[PDB]
Amino acid sequence: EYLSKYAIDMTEQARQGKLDPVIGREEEIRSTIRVLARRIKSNPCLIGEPGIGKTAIIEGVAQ
Amino acid sequence: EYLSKYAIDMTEQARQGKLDPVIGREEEIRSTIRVLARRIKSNPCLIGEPGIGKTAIIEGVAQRIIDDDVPTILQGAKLFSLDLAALTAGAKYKGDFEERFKGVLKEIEESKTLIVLFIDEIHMLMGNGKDDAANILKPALSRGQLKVIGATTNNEYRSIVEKDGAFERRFQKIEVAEPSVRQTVAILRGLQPKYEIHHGVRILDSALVTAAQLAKRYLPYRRLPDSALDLVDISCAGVAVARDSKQNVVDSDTISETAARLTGIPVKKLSESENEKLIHMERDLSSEVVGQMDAIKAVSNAVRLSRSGLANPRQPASFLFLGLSGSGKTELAKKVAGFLFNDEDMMIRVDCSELSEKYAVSKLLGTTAGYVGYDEGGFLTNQLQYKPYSVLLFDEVEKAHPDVLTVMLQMLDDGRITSGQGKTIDCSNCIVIMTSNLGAEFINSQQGSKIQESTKNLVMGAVRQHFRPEFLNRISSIVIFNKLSRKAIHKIVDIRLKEIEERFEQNDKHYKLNLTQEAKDFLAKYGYSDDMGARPLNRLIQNEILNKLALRILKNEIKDKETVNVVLEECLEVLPNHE
Amino acid sequence: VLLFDEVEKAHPDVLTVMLQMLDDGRITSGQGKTIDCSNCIVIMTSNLGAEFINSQQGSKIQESTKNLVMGAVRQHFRPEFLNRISSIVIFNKLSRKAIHKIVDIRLKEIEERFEQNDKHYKLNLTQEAKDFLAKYGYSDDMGARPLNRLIQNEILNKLALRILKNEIKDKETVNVVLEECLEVLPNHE
Ligand SMILES: Nc1ncnc2c1ncn2[C@@H]1O[C@H](COP(=O)(O)OP(=O)(O)OP(O)(O)=S)[C@@H](O)[C@H]1O
Ligand SMILES: Nc1ncnc2c1ncn2[C@@H]1O[C@H](COP(=O)(O)OP(=O)(O)OP(O)(O)=S)[C@@H](O)[C@H]1O
Ligand SMILES: Nc1ncnc2c1ncn2[C@@H]1O[C@H](COP(=O)(O)OP(=O)(O)OP(O)(O)=S)[C@@H](O)[C@H]1O
Repeated sequence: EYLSKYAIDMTEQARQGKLDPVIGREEEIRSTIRVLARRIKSNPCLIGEPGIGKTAIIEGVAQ
Repeated sequence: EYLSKYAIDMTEQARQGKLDPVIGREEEIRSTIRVLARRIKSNPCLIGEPGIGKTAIIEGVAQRIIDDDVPTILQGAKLFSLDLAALTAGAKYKGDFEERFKGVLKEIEESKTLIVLFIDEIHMLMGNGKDDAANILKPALSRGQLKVIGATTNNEYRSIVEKDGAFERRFQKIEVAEPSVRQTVAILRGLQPKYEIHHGVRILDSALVTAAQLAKRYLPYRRLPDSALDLVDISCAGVAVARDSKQNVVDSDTISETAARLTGIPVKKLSESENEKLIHMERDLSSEVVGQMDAIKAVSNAVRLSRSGLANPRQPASFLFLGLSGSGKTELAKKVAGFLFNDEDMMIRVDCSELSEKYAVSKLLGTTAGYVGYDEGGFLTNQLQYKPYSVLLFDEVEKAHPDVLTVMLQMLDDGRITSGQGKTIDCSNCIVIMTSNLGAEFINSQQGSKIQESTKNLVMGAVRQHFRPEFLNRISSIVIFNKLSRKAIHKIVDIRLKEIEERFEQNDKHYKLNLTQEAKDFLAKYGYSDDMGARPLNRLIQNEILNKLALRILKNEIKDKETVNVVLEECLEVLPNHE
Repeated sequence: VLLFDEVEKAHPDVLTVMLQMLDDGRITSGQGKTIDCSNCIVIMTSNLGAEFINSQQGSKIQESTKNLVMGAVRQHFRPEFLNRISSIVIFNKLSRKAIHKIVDIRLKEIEERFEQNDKHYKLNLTQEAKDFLAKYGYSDDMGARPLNRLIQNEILNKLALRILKNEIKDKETVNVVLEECLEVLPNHE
């Protein structure tokens, strides 16, 4: 329910190989992950140019 | 009971240790209490910038209650946080949601201790422009009953309540002050054990100090309580991440490093192992820009001060590069961006020559509210806001209207360039390079290679007669470029030829060149013209070498590995021949 | 407290806002609601006196200079504005006397702002470097600001380099080596 209706399980899509592999971006991945590892306000946000790989970063997180 | 569905018992959470202990803010908590202790309209609201800590005050209220620091009047009390859900759980069946809300109020006044209700995000109380707002807290506030406490920002408050009117009467505004760095550090120390527990790490006292001061210097858009905590917690997380990745302590350098990861400011990477590249920045820049050593040194020094932390926190580097066209004023600046970012395109180029009086400021800052287009920021907010460590380049500043230069005065001192909408950019972390040709009339005195005295002074004269003193006074350094002497030309030729090879995307465009003395000499003599600086070399190469190459390529007289031959002029070798 | 950096660049519409601010400061916002800021402090600045004070004829503003400056002020702003200002003050120029005191202050300021002062200034200025900075940095017609440039150029750049080279571990040696002396800070370790 709810989440299963209004959201995509990105993790499973990654498991299924439906998402592109992500190449490099280790520093950005580490930063994102590090923020998620925070206790309070663990909410990173990817800010940048229109199309530089922000989806790719999140897919990288799933992978 | 509606409170069991729609509200959180803040005092329970305080009792359970789920809320952070409050540090400082003694007057604000006392003020809050004095208002709650009122008999009539006892309804304070904490107002202040987001990131200030006003929620922490509310947590403080809960803590004061748990430990009875609360005056007799309010000791027999409970604190609940009302969710929006009381109303936002669905309005299906008009009026039901208002009834749930009233239901909550009945429970609050009815006997069971002085239940005080906390309203988070009080802007929601505005309802649909009054109308649907009904009696949100009407009779409550009008009788000093059903006491509430709330919190919101100035930005919100400015509309919501000021637009409502009724809520201003009913609520008592209290400002919550942003803490000083001193106070900020105290907060961090108070929360230190929470973070040590949160991540299984120790925090160095110096680290706590560092985050607070560091945050003030590099996180200008976020208030100190938050910013300092963001740095401490992210640093602690970094250590925890490292632990799982495969030292359990945060130090000042952990913080500085991470801050750089979040702010983009390389200074705080503390890249001591790379000091050799920085130390030899002069050398590296000289591999592209020939001569002009004083300019190169001026830059290297500015960068070094920044990287050492010594550069004044409020003083963007600021330069005027003066000289004849072709002197490398622009090229140096680009090369610097090259060096600093390994990317010349990092630079925020501003065509400052395209700045007549009436428009210039809107191209840089953008317009205020009302006027067509609100992408405020034009070039500078829109770029400086994201790249605080960037290099600004204002090509031909002498042509910029004095009015915009007036604006540049803010930028050039304290970095307080503000957007059209009133937001402060805070670009003191940047480097600002401006260029002009004002000294051309004196560089054309031909008084030496290294510009000689008198000539330099006459140039300074031209500058002083062009820009207002207040502008010039904000320039860190005024640099006059050197005349490109024959020896400079020889060195330049070596460099330009290399670039030609770097522009060769494919291996059918490739020189062996040959004539490394003959062509070098030819080109050096022909490009040795004060009147164009290094620039005619670009024309020499194109006209004597590349135009011909283009034809040889079209005629398939070249496959790869090209040779230049001497003509009594230059020409190219035919390798294959129409193959 | 408000600061208007070059209030003189204001167009009459702003100056009108300021007329209200300075006398019955019930400033009406665009929203339509007033502010009422009579309890604030309003500090405004202008460069109009530059044409006379740059004569350098006396560091304390002289009466002739004063009147010429105020002339420009009265030409520029309507008197209606000027008549609502509690005081108009023309700042005195930085006599060499002042410069010596300022150099000390600036050097201490540098220490104060130096974050975590592992490296810290010993400021072994001695009278000789005090005079060096105070004397050679006294570009009278630009006020005290050039002192900063001088310090950055002569002291901080060298210091930063020695820091990058790790030739300094802490503290900060100072001396004068011999305007051609360029002060020049010594090595450390
Ligand atoms: N490092 C990377 N590894 C793999 N694919 C990448 C990488 N960076 C970018 N991409 C490509 O970027 C494409 C999707 O781009 P996005 O990340 O959505 O662009 P964007 O940054 O989301 O821009 P928006 O916000 O969606 S316009 C994918 O098709 C990826 O192949
Ligand atoms: N003085 C303080 N004492 C204890 N904790 C504090 C203090 N100041 C900040 N904090 C911590 O950092 C946060 C301060 O931010 P909050 O007050 O929650 O956010 P805020 O000020 O409400 O901004 P909004 O409007 O709710 S985003 C708190 O959540 C505490 O964890
Ligand atoms: N000192 C130098 N060393 C190497 N190349 C140089 C040098 N000076 C100029 N150039 C060449 O000059 C070209 C770029 O022109 P610039 O010299 O920047 O003109 P500029 O005067 O710097 O910018 P302006 O003021 O609009 S001409 C590049 O192709 C550089 O290679």
